[PDB]
Amino acid sequence: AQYEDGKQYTTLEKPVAGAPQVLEFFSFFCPHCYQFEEVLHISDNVKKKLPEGVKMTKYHVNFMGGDLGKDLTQAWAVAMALGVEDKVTVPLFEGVQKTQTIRSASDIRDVFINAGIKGEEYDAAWNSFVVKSLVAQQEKAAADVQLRGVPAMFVNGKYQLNPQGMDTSNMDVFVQQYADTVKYLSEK
Repeated sequence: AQYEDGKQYTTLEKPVAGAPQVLEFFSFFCPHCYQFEEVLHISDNVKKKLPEGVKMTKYHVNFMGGDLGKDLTQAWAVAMALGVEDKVTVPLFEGVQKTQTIRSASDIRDVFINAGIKGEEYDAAWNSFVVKSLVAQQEKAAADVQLRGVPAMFVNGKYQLNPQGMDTSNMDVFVQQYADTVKYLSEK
C-alpha cells in the first residue's frame, strides 16, 4: 500500500481504550519538539487537515530534565487549566533551549507573569487540585502507551506516528506527509 504499518506509523500491540483522538506528547527539554513547535508547526498543520469534530490533545512529559521536567509538567497543567497554552509555549521553549534562563520553578512562573497571567491567578492554579488531576492525566496517558520518547503522536490509542519513515529533505513536504498520515490514520 502507500501507507504501511511500520513505515509512516506503527501499531500498538496494546491498544488504549478511551484514548483521546489525537494525542501528542512533548517536553520543553526535547530538541525535536522545539523544531516541531517553532519551525514545523506540526500541531497546527495536523489540525488544519483533521476532519472536525476531532479533539486535539497535547501533553508534557516527566522523563526529561529531572526536577525541572516535573515542574514543567505541572506548569503545562496550569497552562491547560487557564487556557493559556498559546501564550506560554514559545517562551517556555526559548527559555529552556535558546536563552537558558529557565532554571527553577520561579523562572517558569516569570514566563507566565510576563505573558500577562496574574501572579495570584498562577499560584492559585499551580496549587489547585484541578491542576493536580490534570498532572495525573498527563502521566497516566504517557504510562498507558509505555512512552519513552518525544515528540510522539498517537491516533485513537492505536496508531503511533513514525516520522523517521518520511522524507526530511524539505521541511514543508515533511509536515504535509505527517499531517496527511494523521488524517489517514484518523479515517481508519
